Amino acid sequence: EKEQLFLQHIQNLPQERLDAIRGHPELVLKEIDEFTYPDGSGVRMCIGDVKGGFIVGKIRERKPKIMVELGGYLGYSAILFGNEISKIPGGRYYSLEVNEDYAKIAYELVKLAGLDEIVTIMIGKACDSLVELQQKLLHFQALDMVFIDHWKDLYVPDLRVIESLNMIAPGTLLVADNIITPGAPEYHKYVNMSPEERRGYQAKVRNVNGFDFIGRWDLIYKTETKEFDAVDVTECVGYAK
Repeated sequence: EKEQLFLQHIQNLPQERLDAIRGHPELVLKEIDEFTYPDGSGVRMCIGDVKGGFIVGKIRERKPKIMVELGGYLGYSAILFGNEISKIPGGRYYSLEVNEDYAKIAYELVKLAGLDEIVTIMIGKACDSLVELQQKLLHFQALDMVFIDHWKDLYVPDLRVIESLNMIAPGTLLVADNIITPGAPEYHKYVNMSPEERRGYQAKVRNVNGFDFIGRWDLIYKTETKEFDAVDVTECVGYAK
């Protein structure tokens, strides 16, 4: 709706502006950042300068070959992080977006930014796309980096899907947005739980995504909260006894 207005804006840009920004990720991000709706508001879910720079720093430091985003909206994150992923040989970025309308817009922006061969947008429920992605990757076991910024109540349910799919291993980094506002106490709690506390959590809390996505309790997590507005930075550092 409101999102279609932004797409229309991009599509009705002068040929000279499209030519100037095509294939240039930072320039495309700037067009998204500078757009204003009739009511004066901006495009939602643009990643801020400092936080973006923080997550980019992590990508540059750890050089994930496979980065997955739970969420995606209109392509901002996929363009910012996918651009860094494009610097890494073999790098792929997967954006798992449930709203099909949004994903169609993010696709156009990702394409305009020149990131189409690197960035795949998977449409549908995150847990379904994770199952599909794992199976596709099998035909290497774990994800290198996961960016989590969709609906707060699916943070733990989807993480448990990833764990159950064995896509978390030592070296895997989880970066979860909006921990404080509004934000996501349950996820913050889960990744700070010991392996035994999570053993019991999993037996007690049914996963809404499906019963057999129980999770994996024997993963050792080390979590740090960065404030700017806060993100949880969780590294899998080992397996429990």
